[PDB]
Parts: sequence; C-alpha cells; structure tokens
Amino acid sequence: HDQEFDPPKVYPPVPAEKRKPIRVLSLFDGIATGLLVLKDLGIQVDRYIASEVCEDSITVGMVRHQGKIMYVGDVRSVTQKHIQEWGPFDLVIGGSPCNDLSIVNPARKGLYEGTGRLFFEFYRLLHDARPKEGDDRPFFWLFENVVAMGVSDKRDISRFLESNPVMIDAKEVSAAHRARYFWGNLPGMNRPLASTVNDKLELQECLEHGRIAKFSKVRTDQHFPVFMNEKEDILWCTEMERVFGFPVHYTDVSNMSRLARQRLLGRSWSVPVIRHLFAPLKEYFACV
DNA sequence: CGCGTACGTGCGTTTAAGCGGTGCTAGAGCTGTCTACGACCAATTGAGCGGCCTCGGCACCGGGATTCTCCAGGGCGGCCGA
Ligand SMILES: Nc1ncnc2c1ncn2[C@@H]1O[C@H](CSCC[C@H](N)C(=O)O)[C@@H](O)[C@H]1O
Repeated sequence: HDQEFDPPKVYPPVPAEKRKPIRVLSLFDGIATGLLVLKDLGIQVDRYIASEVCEDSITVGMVRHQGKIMYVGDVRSVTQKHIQEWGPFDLVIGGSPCNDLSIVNPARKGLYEGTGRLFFEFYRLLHDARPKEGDDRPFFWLFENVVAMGVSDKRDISRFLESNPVMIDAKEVSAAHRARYFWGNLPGMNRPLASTVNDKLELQECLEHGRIAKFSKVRTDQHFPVFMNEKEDILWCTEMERVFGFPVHYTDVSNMSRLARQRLLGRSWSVPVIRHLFAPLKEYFACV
C-alpha cells in the first residue's frame, strides 16, 4: 500500500565522548513496559515521565521501578509549558487505547471519540517535545496500535505522524498471536525479527510445572488452551507475563483481582517486540 | 414439554396347581364318673372413701443470655449491549 511517500529521517551516530543518558516521555504507559525494556537493555535513564491515569498501572510502576517514574495524571492536563519546563526529551513513546479504534467492535465509535482522540493528544505532545529547526539532537518517537483498524483510520494516522507503519507480529519472537502497527523513526524500523535465544518462542517454555500446552501459541471452541492434570484450565497470569515477555511475577503489585491483571496485561506492550525496537538506541545513547 | 425407562402386551416355554384316586391315623367330638371348685349365707372387721388442711410443686411476671432468622454490604466474576 503506497498512498503516501516520505523518506525516514536518519540521524547521524554520536560518538562515545558526547554520549548522554536518555530522557523519556511515555504518554500512555500503563504497565511500564518501556522503562522495563530500557533497564533490561542496560541504558542509563536520566528522566522518565509517565502520564498515566489508572491507579493500578501507577502501582505497577511504583513497585517495579522504585520512584524513578515521574507521574503525571491525565494527558489532557499536560500543556506546552509542562513539556518545555521538564527538559528536552530524547524518546517519546505511547500506544493509544483501542476501545474505538479496533474494528472488532460492531458498534465502534471511531477515531474521533474520547478513547481514540487521545491519539491527537499524543500528536500535540509530539508537537511540543519535537525540537525546532537547526537542532541536530537525535529525537526519536514511537506510536503503537492494533492491526484491526480501518483503511481510512490507518491512512489518517500515517499521514498525521508522517511515517510508515511497520507491522510486527508477536509470534515471530514470542508465544503470542498479535500483530501491531508501529509508527516511528527508529533506525532499522523494518529490519527482520532477530529472535533471541533467551526469549521464549514456544508456549510450553512459558508454562509452569504440571501443565501441557494444547496449542503452539496463544491468541490475544468452549475449551481452554492448557491441560492441567488431564483437565482444561485457564491460562495463568504469570504464564501470561511469560508469554508477553515480562519478568516472572511482574504484575502482582497490589490487591487486584484476576480480571484486573487481565485488563492490565492485555493492553500492555510485548517486551521482546519492544526490545527489538529499542535495540539500536544502545549505540546512540548511554550504556550501563 | 421433553427424556427415558420401565411396565404391559404377546408368544413360547415349563412349572406346578388342580382333580382324582386310596390309606391311614391323629385328633375332633360325644358319653359316663365324680370331685373339687365356686355360688350362696352370716359375722366381722379393717381397708377404702368422704371431709379437711397445709404447703410445696406448679403457674406466672420480669431480666438477661442466647439462639436462630434474615437482610445489608463487600467482594466477586460475568455478562454483555449500548
Ligand atoms: N486519557 C488518558 N491519559 C493517559 N492514560 C490513559 C488515559 N486514558 C486511559 N489511559 C490509560 O492509559 C493506557 C492506554 S491503553 C494501551 C497501553 C499501552 N499499549 C502499554 O504499553 O501498556 C490504559 O491502561 C488506560 O488505563
């Protein structure tokens, strides 16, 4: 599909003597997957600012990052003054809530409802955190969304962000079936999925003991995908974290139920997919 | 109103009820003898019943513990549908 045409801006590599840690703005953070991947790659983080509403996700971040995260409330409360007073950013990330962007809803409300239009909030903060002309600072940005969108919606998003959406499927690097569009200007945006041997490709490596995988991988019949003691059992939450690439026992931070952990892990990013995406940032920024 | 199961019908098979015989004998049934067991009569007396009394066991008011009843809330999926 060639509807628009624009070259991706490739920044020159900075040497090690002018190497600086990253300043990261994370708009729709949720479960703090971005800072988790950044800490796993061994990258020094000078400032991480997450604008999260949901208190369970804020609790996930406060437990798993120990007060490193600077919290904002709603993204509508962020102005241009808040962007220009919190220093210039080096990495902007986010994925808008796809309640009305997904075409799996028969009665979907579209891009221009209060769940979808938050994307434009992103664009506004994309417009504020972007450096002006004449500044050769390497500025990188990343937007995530689902594959189940309309043609006009994806076309308008691609025109607004001015980048080619690469499609990445979790089955090439992890044990999940979800294809996601990624807008951004990272180097090697469409390079193939370098599967890490430490990543759990099959489903059975993500299971616990005493459980047999019925399928080869899981999706995002009135049965259950795991047999347990010759009985079909629901897929566990820690096993869901191992499928989604998270560390073991990650989203157990408060007194939330099983349904809350499902709602948090469903909306979260895939750790291996991000690790692939954030990989070339290591040569552009600080290392630890 | 739907599921099923288990009962009724029919046919073949066969077990034994019924009828017809006789032989025998334990026992129902009738007869004579008498004896011992109960009705009938009087005296007597002591046990049982009318009357009384007093008192303690039962009925009853009140209070607290308790003991079951029931509904409100908190968490919990869960179920969608707008
Ligand atoms: N107006 C808003 N501003 C900021 N966050 C919001 C928001 N509305 C909802 N959110 C929260 O932000 C998250 C966006 S949903 C997708 C999250 C993202 N893909 C991830 O990496 O986890 C949701 O968890 C939702 O609870």
